Amino acid sequence: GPSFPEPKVVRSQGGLLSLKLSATPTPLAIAGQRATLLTYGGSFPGPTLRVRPRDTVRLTLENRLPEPTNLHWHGLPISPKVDDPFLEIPPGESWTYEFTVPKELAGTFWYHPHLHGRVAPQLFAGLLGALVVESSLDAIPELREAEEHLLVLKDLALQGGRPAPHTPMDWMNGKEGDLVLVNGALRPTLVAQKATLRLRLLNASNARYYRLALQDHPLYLIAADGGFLEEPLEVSELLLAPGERAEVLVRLRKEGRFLLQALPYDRGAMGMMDMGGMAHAMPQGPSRPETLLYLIAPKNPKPLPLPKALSPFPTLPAPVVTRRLVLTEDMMAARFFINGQVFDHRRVDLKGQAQTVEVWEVENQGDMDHPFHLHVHPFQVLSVGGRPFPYRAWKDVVNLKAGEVARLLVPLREKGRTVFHCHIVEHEDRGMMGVLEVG
Ligand SMILES: [Cu+2]
Ligand SMILES: [Cu+2]
Ligand SMILES: [Cu+2]
Repeated sequence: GPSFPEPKVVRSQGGLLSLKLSATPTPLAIAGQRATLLTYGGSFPGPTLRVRPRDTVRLTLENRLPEPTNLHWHGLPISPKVDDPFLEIPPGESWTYEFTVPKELAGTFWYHPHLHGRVAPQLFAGLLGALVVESSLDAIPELREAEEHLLVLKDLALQGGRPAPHTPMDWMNGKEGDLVLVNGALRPTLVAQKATLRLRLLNASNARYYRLALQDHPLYLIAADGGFLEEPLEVSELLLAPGERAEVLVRLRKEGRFLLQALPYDRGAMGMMDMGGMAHAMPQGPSRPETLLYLIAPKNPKPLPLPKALSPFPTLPAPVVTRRLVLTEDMMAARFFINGQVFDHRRVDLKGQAQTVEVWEVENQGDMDHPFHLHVHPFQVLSVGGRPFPYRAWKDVVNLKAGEVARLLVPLREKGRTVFHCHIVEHEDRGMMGVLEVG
């Protein structure tokens, strides 16, 4: 097949994407070995769904797992009666998700389980896939003529031909694997045919971070989690926390081989040490560097000019309330809290008003990085750690290092009951989640 593996794409037809997926244990070949993973549609990653604004999506999920499951349409501003974080599909049963893609929407989104207490093992085992919303902006020459690829960044560990089980330390840290894969492949080669690449990036890992850097090249950020930036932003590296997405343009500068790497990054994961009676927690330190793929540039590359503008960011109404959400940890108990509480599906934690704007101040008072995710209502990051954000774009995950405060502008869209949580999904399963009701 093609040198660069990417998930199979399913496109809407005549305004309708109608599809049956099964969640199923699936034998397959992965990184040169045979393993049984949990997949959607028989593949790892699951199929990429590619739609346009105002399309109808009709997705029937059949549960062929031994435990209940559901779907979270991560990043999609739709109703929480569709993107329902409390729904359980029992083993053997099916459920049809039907929604209309919002008119003002573009970017890379994804789907994965969200059944509280079971997310981390199900996602680690392989249950995830991407959803791409095409834009009329994709027709401007500087994007249309680029070579486009999706990169699903997800790691894995195998034991006895199956995903490795979670240990107690995994529930504390979030589980990372030794197989650091791109689209389920081990260090694939991308032989570029054009000098400009448009790369859609998705961190679908449980807990691993990707401090992205391409050898000898900057990256040009053109989209965040849930939409385009207003104009391209040149960066020397790009950190992608669990659940985040980004789109970048790569402008290949000369012939040759360039490594795309995940550079060392210390997210605050912990180990245990005994040095003379004391048996106490100790920082794991930064991750070891990983090569994600080999990028081969074509002959005499002459990249396209960058687009001068992308999409103007909406002017938001003035906000009507400020919220403060504080994250804390009990590492040795593997318990995680928001404003001193663990998740309770019966307890509403915040009550807001549809079509108003709120300011959310999220403060990480723990020692680990925590990537904070809000369902249903995309937000604008104003600042993190007291530093103003260098662009305007819709996001739905924001990473917080130890001590940092994020100030978010949160327009409330669809009415109903939804959730916010850490997207180190082990921390969500262990309690770091709360309930927002919009009325
Ligand atoms: Cu998610
Ligand atoms: Cu969620
Ligand atoms: Cu967390």
